[PDB]
Amino acid sequence: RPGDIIQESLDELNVSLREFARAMEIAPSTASRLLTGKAALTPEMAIKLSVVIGSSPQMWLNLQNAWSLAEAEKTVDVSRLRRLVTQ
Ligand SMILES: [Mg+2]
Repeated sequence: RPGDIIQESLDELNVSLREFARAMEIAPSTASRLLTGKAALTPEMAIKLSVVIGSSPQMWLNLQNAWSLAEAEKTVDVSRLRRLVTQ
């Protein structure tokens, strides 16, 4: 999903993929992988997005985490895990 928000921000600016990659100082293919979600949004990328597009690094990272946590939540055996008690 983070890639969707990035592309939506770019559409509003009328900025193309190549112009985005150029400003981000990344290769075109890396930019595409980021926008399509084929490449996770790392801390360095979060920092770059904050400067180049806007908002804070955490905002971008949280979009990533929200998507990752949403996916992993149903794959974890939370049903059998228990809260630790004071020993
Ligand atoms: Mg690159």
